[PDB]
Amino acid sequence: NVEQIDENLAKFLAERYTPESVAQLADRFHRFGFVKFDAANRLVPDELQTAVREECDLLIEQHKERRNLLLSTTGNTPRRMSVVKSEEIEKSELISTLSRSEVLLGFLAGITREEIIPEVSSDERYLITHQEFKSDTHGWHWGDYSFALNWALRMPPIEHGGMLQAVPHTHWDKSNPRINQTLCEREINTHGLESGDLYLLRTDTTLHRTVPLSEDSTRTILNMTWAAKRDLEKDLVGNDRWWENPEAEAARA
Amino acid sequence: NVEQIDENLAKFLAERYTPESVAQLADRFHRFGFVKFDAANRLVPDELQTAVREECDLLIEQHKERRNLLLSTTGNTPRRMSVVKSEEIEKSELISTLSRSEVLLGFLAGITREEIIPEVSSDERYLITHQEFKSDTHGWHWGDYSFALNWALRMPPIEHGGMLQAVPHTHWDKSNPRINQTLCEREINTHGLESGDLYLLRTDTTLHRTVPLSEDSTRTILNMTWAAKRDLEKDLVGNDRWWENPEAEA
Amino acid sequence: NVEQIDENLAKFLAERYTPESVAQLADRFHRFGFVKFDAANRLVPDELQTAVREECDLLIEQHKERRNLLLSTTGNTPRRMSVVKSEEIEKSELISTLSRSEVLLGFLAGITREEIIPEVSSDERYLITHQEFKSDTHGWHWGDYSFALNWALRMPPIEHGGMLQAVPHTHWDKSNPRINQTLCEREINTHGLESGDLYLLRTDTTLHRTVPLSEDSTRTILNMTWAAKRDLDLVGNDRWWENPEAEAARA
Amino acid sequence: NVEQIDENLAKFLAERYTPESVAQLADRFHRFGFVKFDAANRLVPDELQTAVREECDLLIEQHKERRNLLLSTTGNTPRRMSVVKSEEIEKSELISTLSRSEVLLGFLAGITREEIIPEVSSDERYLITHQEFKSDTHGWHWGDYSFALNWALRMPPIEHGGMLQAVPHTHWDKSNPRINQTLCEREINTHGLESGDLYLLRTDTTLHRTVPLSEDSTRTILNMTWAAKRDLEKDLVGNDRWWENPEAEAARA
Ligand SMILES: N[C@@H](CCCC[NH3+])C(=O)O
Ligand SMILES: N[C@@H](CCCC[NH3+])C(=O)O
Ligand SMILES: N[C@@H](CCCC[NH3+])C(=O)O
Ligand SMILES: N[C@@H](CCCC[NH3+])C(=O)O
Ligand SMILES: [Cl-]
Ligand SMILES: [Cl-]
Ligand SMILES: [Cl-]
Ligand SMILES: [V+3]
Repeated sequence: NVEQIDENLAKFLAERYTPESVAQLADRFHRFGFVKFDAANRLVPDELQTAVREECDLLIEQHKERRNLLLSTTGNTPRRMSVVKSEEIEKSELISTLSRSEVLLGFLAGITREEIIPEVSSDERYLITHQEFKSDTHGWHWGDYSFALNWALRMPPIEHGGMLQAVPHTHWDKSNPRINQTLCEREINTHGLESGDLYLLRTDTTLHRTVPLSEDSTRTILNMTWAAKRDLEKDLVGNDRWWENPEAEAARA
Repeated sequence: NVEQIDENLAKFLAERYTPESVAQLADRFHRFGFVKFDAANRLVPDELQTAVREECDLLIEQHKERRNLLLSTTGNTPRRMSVVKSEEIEKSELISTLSRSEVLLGFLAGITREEIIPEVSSDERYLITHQEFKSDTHGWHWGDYSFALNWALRMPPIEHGGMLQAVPHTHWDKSNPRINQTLCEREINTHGLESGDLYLLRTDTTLHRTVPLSEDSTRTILNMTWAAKRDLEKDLVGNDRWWENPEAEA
Repeated sequence: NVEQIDENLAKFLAERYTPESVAQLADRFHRFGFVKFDAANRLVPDELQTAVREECDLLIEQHKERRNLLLSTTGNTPRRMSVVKSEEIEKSELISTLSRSEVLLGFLAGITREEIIPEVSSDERYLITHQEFKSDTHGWHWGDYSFALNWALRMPPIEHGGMLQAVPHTHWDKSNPRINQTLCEREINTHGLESGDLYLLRTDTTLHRTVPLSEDSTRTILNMTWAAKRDLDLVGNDRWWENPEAEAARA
Repeated sequence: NVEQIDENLAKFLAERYTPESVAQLADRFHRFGFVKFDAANRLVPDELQTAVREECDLLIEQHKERRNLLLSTTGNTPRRMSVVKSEEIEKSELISTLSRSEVLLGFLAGITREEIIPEVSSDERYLITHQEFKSDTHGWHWGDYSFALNWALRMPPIEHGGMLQAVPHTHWDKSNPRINQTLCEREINTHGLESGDLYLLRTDTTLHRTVPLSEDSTRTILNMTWAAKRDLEKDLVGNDRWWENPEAEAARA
């Protein structure tokens, strides 16, 4: 562990990725607000991901918090899932140091074409969403920050739902979200995911959701949220931090 | 109401549409499988639509039937709504005669670029879908026939759902629908509707659904399904006629 | 030759296509007005294509006719190439019999989802275009008939131009083409082609052109034009390939 | 003139734009790399544009230089036009102060969602392209800098060509442009322009060109090239500055 994680990851990335291949991924990240790291574009060693998935499975069994609400700041889109707060995930030494790894952040900076600053709100650095029932979903929303590295730790079959639908090049107006109006004006990109996949999401300008589960399954994702230069010194508004506080102002039943 | 509907509709369409403007609509029908007749592109007189809605409102109050199921031939997509069967709507002399009007079918033939044939199954000539509860939806599906003229008689606010999402240039494999896999590989066109709107839908090659209602509202449409030349002599399979039979095998 | 072509092509296609995978090509054909037949999806055996190309190279060396005009029926788009008339290509029994093959038409009918009828005008059944100079191009245009199977016999590198740009879901108004206005309203699909490729084109409802050659190269195609039930009244006086002095042809 | 330009433009823009409507223009500028200021979305008063045009028409009649070459850094795409160099346009007092106007840059910063810095190379600050012959065109290319405010001063009829064809979400590789391979992979957006139009262009990540003139006409633009935070401290490369030096290293006739 320790610095060997950064050293092994730096070797793990130098075997598959070049500046030219990263520049092609950067063009896709701007066009879609989304790039996927699957079997043909792996991001972390399989042993490292297994250690992260085992850490998340332990945090879930210890700190599972069921959520079933609607967020008024996002057009009353539902939040039907179980979550693990950011303060509980920070206690994991593996997830915390990896989220601030100068190797992982520096490499992904070539895809975002801008600095990836790990300075966000202490209640939003990390988030684990655990969907396991029918109609569980992460409704249409944006992100308060610019970037998010989501770990598709557990993915149900595609025929069972759970895909990530996205609409890039949008914005979040918490007083007038216009989610259904944006769908009428813009085409929706549906991104299928499999267990083990990772993907970078430009969360501030991509209206995105997860297709609700069509039956009882299991959908687990670890969220690593990072801020850009535009997110610094900005005031957090909305009173809609539903994951940390289930009784937030914007959180309705 | 009498045989003067065709004479008035022919004048109604001649006042608004030319062969060149219809050709522009025919291009939009092939690219999206969908052409909307909204406030700026009316299809029928408002007094004719009012008489159609009043006939449908009476059919709903007399013959509405709740449906709550999933269709295995469409990837187990839900069908949560109330329906009025085709044999009941056929009793309406206004709806039945208008659905075979040589003026209406001859005009829409310029958009479909082929003959519109009013010779479909007797259980699918007409259909009224009436949603009014939260999560009510017409799930992802295709149509056994090519064409369908849908009357957006009543639509909730856009913020309450009920929009039509469509994926053109697809096909229906009842043994392997591949609905969620098609979504991952194809962009979804969401089409907002308003009360009074009408739209022509290429139902056989456009995967379409209605966005579920986010809360209790009211969503009423009338479906006039017609056949193309490709649909004649074709045998119906799937055992999935859920609207006519709520216990349809599929 | 003989009837062994249809027997060989039927076994060739039966080993590469299922009704389900053909239905996937039908969706792409209605969506893009274009379906390419490259190495991943071959259409004819390499021996059949070689005999066809050799016949086309002979027809070019014997009856090549240079064209350099503008067609007013398509917004004065240029036509700079060499052509071979359908009446000369129809002399080749191979190209003629293959164009009416029930196995070939029956298979491609599963992509168009409608009958492919080989009953078109006698001056438009076949066409060979041979571009070899800089700025040679087949300008923006439509087709008077619905279908066309183009044989990308010889293609220059993509850096020398020659790609097929297409805009599907359009129509041809010979009195008001509105090509540049259509380009401003729609996206352009550029389809790269390599030597040996084939592709089906929905010519009546797809505005298409070939990118002009950026330098002296060699671009050769063989056009196999068919008709649907829609095409069973030719107007415009713009048949430039058969008549270089058409009323719509300018300079 | 003088300081009255900023006070008149502030008002002109305060009556035709809201923060909510500029955000809608920001979404379009990110999705297409291009946003047009036409009759329904004017940017400058008609009296200011008339003075800007009259200045450019004088700079053309005095310092126009013909160009007819191919740029090897952009796949040998042609440059058939007449140009006025940046140092000559810099002599105009009106164009110089307007390009650095804190009101114009501040308003357009809401569309780019990032600071617009008027600190670019002294040979690429401004540029006027003047096409008037058949086959004249500004071939497929990218921009060394991020932003460019282009003034469609005189546009021929659309049937005579001259539209702006763009492909957003790309990047410039001077050693391997892959212009024709990018077109085969991406859809082209054609943007028709009329005389009097203005448009913002994300020049660094949008592969764009001008459709060649189908006949002898007149096509005149004014380029106001600006930089972002990413363009600062970056070394210029390629030796392909054809507009300033017709005999550049990457310039071939
Ligand atoms: N803001 C999103 C969730 C982001 C939290 C994860 N960092 C929502 O309200 O649904
Ligand atoms: N195929 C439709 C039913 C058609 C009835 C209306 N023409 C469905 O699965 O919902
Ligand atoms: N109509 C086409 C020519 C067709 C040649 C035979 N398929 C044109 O305008 O160029
Ligand atoms: N890079 C451009 C020139 C830009 C000049 C000022 N924007 C070209 O190759 O034509
Ligand atoms: Cl987010
Ligand atoms: Cl249907
Ligand atoms: Cl053609
Ligand atoms: V053609």
